[PDB]
Amino acid sequence: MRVLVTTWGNPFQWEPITYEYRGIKVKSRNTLPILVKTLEPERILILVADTMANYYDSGKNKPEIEEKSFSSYSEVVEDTKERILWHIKEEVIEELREEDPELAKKIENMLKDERITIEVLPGVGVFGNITVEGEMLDFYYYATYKLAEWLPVQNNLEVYLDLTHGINFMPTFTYRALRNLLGLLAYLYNVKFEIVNSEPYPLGVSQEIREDTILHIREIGEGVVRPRPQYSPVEGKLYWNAFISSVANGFPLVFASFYPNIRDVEDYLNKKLEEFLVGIEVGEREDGKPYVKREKALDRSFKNASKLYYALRVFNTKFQNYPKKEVPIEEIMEISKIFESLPRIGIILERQVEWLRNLVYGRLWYENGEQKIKKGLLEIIKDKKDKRKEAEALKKGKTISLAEAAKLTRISPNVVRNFIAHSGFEYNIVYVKYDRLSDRLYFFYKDKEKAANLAYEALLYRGEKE
Amino acid sequence: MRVLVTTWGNPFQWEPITYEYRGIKVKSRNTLPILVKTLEPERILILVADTMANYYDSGKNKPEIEEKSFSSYSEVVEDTKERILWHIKEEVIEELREEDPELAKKIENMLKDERITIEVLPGVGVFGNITVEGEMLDFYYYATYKLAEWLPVQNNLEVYLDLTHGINFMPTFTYRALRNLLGLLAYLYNVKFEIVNSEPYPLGVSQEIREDTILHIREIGEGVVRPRPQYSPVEGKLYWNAFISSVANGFPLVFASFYPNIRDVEDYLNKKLEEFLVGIEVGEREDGKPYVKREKALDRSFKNASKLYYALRVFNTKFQNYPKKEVPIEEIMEISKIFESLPRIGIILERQVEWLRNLVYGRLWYENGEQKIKKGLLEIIKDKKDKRKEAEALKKGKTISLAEAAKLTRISPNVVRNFIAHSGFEYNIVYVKYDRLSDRLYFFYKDKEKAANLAYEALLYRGEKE
Ligand SMILES: [Zn+2]
Ligand SMILES: [Zn+2]
Ligand SMILES: [Zn+2]
Ligand SMILES: [Zn+2]
Ligand SMILES: [Zn+2]
Ligand SMILES: [Zn+2]
Repeated sequence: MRVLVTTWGNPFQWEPITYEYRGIKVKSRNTLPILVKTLEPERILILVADTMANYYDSGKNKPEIEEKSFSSYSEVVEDTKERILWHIKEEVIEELREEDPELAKKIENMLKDERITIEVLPGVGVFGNITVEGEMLDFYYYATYKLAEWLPVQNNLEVYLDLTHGINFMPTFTYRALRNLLGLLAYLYNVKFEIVNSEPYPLGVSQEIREDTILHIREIGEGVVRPRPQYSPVEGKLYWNAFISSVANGFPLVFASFYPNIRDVEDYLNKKLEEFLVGIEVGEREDGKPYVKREKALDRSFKNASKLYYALRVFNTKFQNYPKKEVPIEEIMEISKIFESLPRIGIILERQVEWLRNLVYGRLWYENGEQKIKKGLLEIIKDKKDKRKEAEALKKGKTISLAEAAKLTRISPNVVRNFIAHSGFEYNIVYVKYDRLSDRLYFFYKDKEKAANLAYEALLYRGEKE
Repeated sequence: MRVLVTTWGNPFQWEPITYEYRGIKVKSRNTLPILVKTLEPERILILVADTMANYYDSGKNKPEIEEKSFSSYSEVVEDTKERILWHIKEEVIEELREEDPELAKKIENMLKDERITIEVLPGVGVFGNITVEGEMLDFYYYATYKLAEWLPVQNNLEVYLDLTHGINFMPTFTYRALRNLLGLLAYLYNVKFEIVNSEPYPLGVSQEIREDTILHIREIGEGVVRPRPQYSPVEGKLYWNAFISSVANGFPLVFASFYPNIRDVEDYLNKKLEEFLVGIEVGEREDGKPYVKREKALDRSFKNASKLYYALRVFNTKFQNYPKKEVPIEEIMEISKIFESLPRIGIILERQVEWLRNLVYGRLWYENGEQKIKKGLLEIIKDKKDKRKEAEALKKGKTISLAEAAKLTRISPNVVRNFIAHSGFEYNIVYVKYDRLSDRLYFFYKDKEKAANLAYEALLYRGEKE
């Protein structure tokens, strides 16, 4: 699938110009036509700022919507959308009817379906049409949230990000939010991330020099996305962080054990978001214009939470039985196969995980043509002769330590390091239990709290240099 | 140390406004004053684009420099600097004499020393003062080069990046180039990376509403920099890539063995750069204005090379005996201590490296109060009785394999994976040699070519998911 995300400033300030891209040339005020014609996206998200609210050009009498008086940020948002929607219908499409009539119908139809959506984000700025006061980071944090909801979850996803019409701080914020999110999608699926940006609109030049000027849509993306560990906690959410640490460092047992319920996070976002919107005062400037003042701000936890929200949407398409406190070696392998995307960690897990597979089944290997082997908890439990207290306890279904498991067969003072080294599989805290009804060996954290803290700590952990 | 990097568009279009930041409020057309006053940087790099060349406002008669005719990109660059330098002396400082006279002298003096430097980068744009044609990425690639030269190499470095006056594509490109470079500095030294960005200049509003508007300098940085593996090769430079792979994955032997000579890369940059500038045609538009046309473009290798250039400046402050083909276990530990910054890899190395330290010295450890031990190549070579052919060959100073070394004591079909797993320490290709004059065990790659290829491959390597 191919999707396009594009940041827009003030569309009513752009004049018609010809855009070139991959051999194709389409004239418009917006890049959208050339991008839709060249790329043929299946979806399009348009990001604008509430600083667009109430905009009106008296000399060009556009957009053809009256200036209003607002009382809630709710109206402010819907009004902004109305005007941007107008520029799209009454200008983008309209003016295409004389340049590429088929494209106009294509954009016209995409606008019918829910192919293209406009979203209004919190901005900053004192303009002739409105004044918006608040924290700048709000745009960024909310951006991460919006992308967290809209963004697809599929294999071979191609995300094109057009920063052409982005105006102040918008570009970098959106670029950062998007690469963070796509970086999480890359743990399971393949995805390309391209950034497009057209050359600058010719300024202060003769009408003759402006008509010979054709703007190139440039590709400046990073290409194939590689997953990247994001050490981004959510204040006051131990378990979540523990899970966040597992996706960052690769802790299979911690992954399954603290897998958060997407609705629990989804509702955290909802509450924090509601507390934000309500802090938004909607008044009136000296000159009668709208005055939006945010007295509450979003924090990085809201951003990290939003990130967690997208990760879970990516993972939930492959794991539904989690959280699970007692997981079998089979699922540990599944979970471990996720980090294959991050070679260094997946390779660390493959060995560590095979070892754990050997505990349960036994180890069959060769040394110089010779043929040596060892049995696992599985066999020991069957053999009626084994009277070793560990196998005794295990045979009854009693809980046995991972170290105790190392004894029935063959297998530092800085807990965090060792915990990182062992991928969360500490022989002190990881236990085993045999269930006869299901007929399987289960691994689990006996000490729920300390497993999470050790995990959490391994997210904030930083080696020593100086 | 504290340094500031700030992107500028067209300074002659900005009007005076009051800037607030960390409780401090300074009025100017530029953010530089407020940033110098609040931060007190020891250095300042100002990034501008050649699209500033020949700029002149007829109504404000500024800058007070004539429009010229150019024949070489060399003049174009020096002229741009002249005008930006002018805005700084005749406006920034000048207008401060009536707002904060002490600050003016401070900026005046910093301009005397080489505290602040202006650099001209390749831009894109058709303007009333000049037309610049070329690839947009050139700004980005050259940016990475410029930062590679200017940027300091020290512990506790604080880089502030002001994107406030950045205009089109400049911000994101500079943000990306800077985080890549700082990310390499973080392998050895601590460094903070903050991004500052002022709120938007009030547009289309009454003179009364504009005077009540105070712009906030906002901090939107990432804070403490964490080193990040950069899989960025340089086409046609096997050895370099092998070294690049070692800094990315953590291959101590590969690090010391293919350590490139900084001058060899420095000269690669010089040649590629010269071939770029020479492709820059400097002509004249229909309207008499300057016409800069780049017929040659920089490629990502130039960027990656520039990155390699900065990494070497960071590493050269701690390693001068490299490249070294025969390195002792002592240096392997030094090299290994670098990745302590990236916990997951450093922890992988600590074990793998201690093992290699045990080969040379022997392993002294305890099992249940009991006291077992083994001897290393060191001791075996001393003991006159050992007649084992391996110790025999070794005692004569003959080359022995790492596997052969595993035998004299105690210690898949996908070569790349295993090579990654073993951190480049394959028992097949890593050899040992004892030198009696120096009295030390040396590890080395017998097959120079294949060690580099396997390394290189491990940079392009990607696990399997679907
Ligand atoms: Zn013409
Ligand atoms: Zn209030
Ligand atoms: Zn341990
Ligand atoms: Zn007033
Ligand atoms: Zn030519
Ligand atoms: Zn192997």
